[PDB]
Amino acid sequence: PSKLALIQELPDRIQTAVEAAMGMSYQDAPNNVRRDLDNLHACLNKAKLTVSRMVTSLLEKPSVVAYLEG
Amino acid sequence: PSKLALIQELPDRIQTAVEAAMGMSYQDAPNNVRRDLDNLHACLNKAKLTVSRMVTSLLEKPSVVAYLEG
RNA sequence: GCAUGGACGCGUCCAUGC
RNA sequence: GCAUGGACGCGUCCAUGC
Repeated sequence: PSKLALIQELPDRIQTAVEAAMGMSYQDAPNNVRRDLDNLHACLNKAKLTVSRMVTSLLEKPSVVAYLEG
Repeated sequence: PSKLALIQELPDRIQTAVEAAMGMSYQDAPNNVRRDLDNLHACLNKAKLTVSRMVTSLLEKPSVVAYLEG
């Protein structure tokens, strides 16, 4: 796994790590708990988008990409 | 995989997703790049902590645990 | 100068638990 | 009050692009 490979795969992996939890069903959950599980969803989503943004941000930096290329 | 388990295994799942990347070394890169990679490390470490804290917050709620299993 | 990304600081608000 | 998440405001630092 190349240094550039590690970074290019982070977003995918984070997705994999989170899917199970997010894809959970709580349709029958009480109100307060529902509010909590929605919040969890928001949290996981923000985490995921934030890591994605950072990766994208990184690959656009020519200087960084050169280093991850030799 | 019970619902309560999907929340309990989030941290371990994220560790698996991230450990590789936030474990790579780059002491040989120029300052600007080394600095950009530390930023990545900081980003990842924070998302990792955010998930753990949320998972903890959920698990400390009688309501959520009670519902997560009936 | 403008914009983007991240980290951080101070604060306002919302939810949930105690 | 404290904890955790989320939205938002102002500011700091780092990096890149224009």
